[PDB]
Amino acid sequence: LEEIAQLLEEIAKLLKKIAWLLKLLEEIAQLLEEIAKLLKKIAWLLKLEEIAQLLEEIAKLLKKIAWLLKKIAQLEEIAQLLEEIAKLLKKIAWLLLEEIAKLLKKIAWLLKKIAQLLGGLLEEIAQLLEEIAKLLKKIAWLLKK
Repeated sequence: LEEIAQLLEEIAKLLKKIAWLLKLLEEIAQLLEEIAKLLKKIAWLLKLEEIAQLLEEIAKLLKKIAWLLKKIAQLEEIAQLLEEIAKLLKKIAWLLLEEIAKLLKKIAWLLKKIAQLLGGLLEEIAQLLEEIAKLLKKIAWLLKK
């Protein structure tokens, strides 16, 4: 309950940093790995078992994005990976807490927009990530209540 909420607020903090770094692809990749580790902890606490499996799949997808970013420092595939994460978030919302489920679907929508922006604007993506961080912070607030 409260533990999972604290791990969500930590992810939001890491997303806000990523948005600021978008203006150092190597540093963002490291943060995405941290977010994946936090997602693994949330999955462990839940178990329940279905949502945990889906969160683990999202963690691996973020790891793939991180390895893709490290390769760029040394895009279209990242977009497809983000769309997969969105489809997984919507699946988690379908299982869930109606208010929290709606905030997840909204996060999935914004995640789809970021994927679209990757096809073409870096400033817009940073704003989208900050909106997602706010929505995650909101979900954590409902968990503590």
